[PDB]
Amino acid sequence: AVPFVEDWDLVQTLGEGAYGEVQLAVNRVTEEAVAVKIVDMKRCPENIKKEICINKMLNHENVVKFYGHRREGNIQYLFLEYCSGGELFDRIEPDIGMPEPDAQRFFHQLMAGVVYLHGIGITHRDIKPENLLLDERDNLKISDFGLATVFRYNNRERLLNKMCGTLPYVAPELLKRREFHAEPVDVWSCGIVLTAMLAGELPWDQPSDSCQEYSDWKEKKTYLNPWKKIDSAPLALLHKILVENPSARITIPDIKKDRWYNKPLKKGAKRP
Ligand SMILES: OCCNc1ncnc2oc(-c3ccccc3)c(-c3ccccc3)c12
Repeated sequence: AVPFVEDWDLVQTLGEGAYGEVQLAVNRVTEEAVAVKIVDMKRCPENIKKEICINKMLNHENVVKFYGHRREGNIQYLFLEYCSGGELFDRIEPDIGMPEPDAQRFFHQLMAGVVYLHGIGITHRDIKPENLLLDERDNLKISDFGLATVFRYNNRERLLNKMCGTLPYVAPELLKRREFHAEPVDVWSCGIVLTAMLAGELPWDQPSDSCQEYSDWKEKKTYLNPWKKIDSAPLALLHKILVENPSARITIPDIKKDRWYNKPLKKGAKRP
């Protein structure tokens, strides 16, 4: 009945990527703010159709909400939850990181999102601080399901063989093996995000034997740059996450049992 409720004003650009651009859209009547992902199909018709498909399945507090999609000619418009706090990346101070209580709360919320995704049989495949967005209250939301896929369907696990993600966040098995389980890969990337949050630096360019920094970690040289700035409790968790063998790697149910994970560190809202 409301005459102008369907109208949305494109106020400002939020960022320009490879697929296209993301714009801030504000409703004409309600003044509700949403983000619109603009992707040129004529300048990928395959990777975007799967992104919409996965987004349709998801409904969680730590996952960027999907409102709908419009197919105006060639351009695909993806209406998503606006996260005003920006990326977790910009909350990480270079070579220092962030306060340990902040990192723990972000990691808690990250695990909550990943648990949900894995429970519905989907893997993100590109977990990194650039893809972890913050809302008005600093709540973490997992974003960008353009590289995501189904790893469990009708209670049968499908092994992955496609190499994707981001090299510094990638698990060693996807560079080493033809086939690999989906879940430990996401777990590994979550560990690299934790390292970044607590040290303000990435441990290695890639998890390979040719990489000196990765070889030092396997040699347990925790006296070196990233690990020496972390602290024993969270480092002990990192020792369990960043395990080369994905079969010996800690699972999320066991991460929730970890000492540092359950260590009281963070207070609530400021007098509220
Ligand atoms: O879901 C992926 C689309 N991206 C977004 N989705 C949903 N909400 C968002 O808020 C942002 C954003 C918010 C505040 C400042 C800057 C960016 C962005 C944003 C857009 C482009 C590149 C990186 C981040 C964003």
